[PDB]
Amino acid sequence: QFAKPEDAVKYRQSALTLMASHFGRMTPVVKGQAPYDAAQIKANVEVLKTLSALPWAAFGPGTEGGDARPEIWSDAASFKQKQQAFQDNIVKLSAAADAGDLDKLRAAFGDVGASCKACHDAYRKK
Amino acid sequence: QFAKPEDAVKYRQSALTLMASHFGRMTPVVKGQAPYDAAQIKANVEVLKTLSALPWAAFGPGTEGGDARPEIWSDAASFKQKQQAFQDNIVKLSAAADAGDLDKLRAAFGDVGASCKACHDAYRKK
Ligand code: HEC
Ligand code: HEC
Repeated sequence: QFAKPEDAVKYRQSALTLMASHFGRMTPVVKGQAPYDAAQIKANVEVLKTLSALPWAAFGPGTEGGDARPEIWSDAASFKQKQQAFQDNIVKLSAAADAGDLDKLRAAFGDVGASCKACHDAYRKK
Repeated sequence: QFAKPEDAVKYRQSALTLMASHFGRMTPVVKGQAPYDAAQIKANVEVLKTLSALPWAAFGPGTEGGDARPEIWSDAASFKQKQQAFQDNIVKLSAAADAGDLDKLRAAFGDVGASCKACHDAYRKK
């Protein structure tokens, strides 16, 4: 859906920006600094779930740019694995949120955060 | 969820960017320049539906910035109506897409596009 590689870069950066917001805005809740409303968190994680599927289709072949490292494309199998795993960690978070289980929420949130960092260490320019 | 008004501006612009992509990428399909796969379009409109609810919460009080006109905040009732209407036009599009009805899809797509322009004429800086 992108006329030029620039448009794919713009898309993925926007998607990752929204993900970051929908993930990070839960940080105070996980830490107990803000109250836990199970229904609020369930709805937010549903949005996160939808958003977390979007960036990967905008790293199509030839869409080098931004702060993407070229290894995303020279090591495609490995990159796919990392996004697939990340999305599996999101499923765990959805399950926690759907169950209304604050302990499972905290644990799953940490695993998601680690998955974010893991990809960035391999595939995002500093 | 925004530490500073700048962060709300960044959020809404990102959300509107993704909306624009998920809406505009259907243009060739509506025109018959690209094939109509009912299931593909149903899934895309589902993403559009989720995205189309997101920008409005990032125009909270005091989040002046970007290309938002100040009338968004001096005329809050009217702005709410325009986003509510826009989202109702999205419901019509979802219904078309869920029914797999290309004629209803074309018509609803045009109405959505008109709703985009209507808000921009009133509330977005040139
Ligand atoms: C690889 C499988 C990734 C996972 C998982 C996550 N991110 Fe990431 N992120 C990745 C890349 C390759 C890039 C660079 C994209 C580019 O073309 O520039 C990014 C970037 C971000 C950004 C910056 C976006 C921008 O405004 O330019 C943010 C805010 C970001 N990523 C956040 C983020 C979070 C919170 C994640 C887990 C919830 C996460 N990303 C996962 C690659 C990958
Ligand atoms: C008011 C109810 C709006 C509706 C409906 C739509 N948009 Fe809009 N849009 C609106 C504002 C006030 C702004 C400026 C936001 C700011 O703070 O800068 C915008 C902006 C856009 C943008 C640019 C985003 C960016 O990268 O800076 C795009 C691409 C955009 N809008 C597209 C768009 C489409 C396709 C719409 C219907 C599907 C649509 N918008 C509706 C206000 C409103």
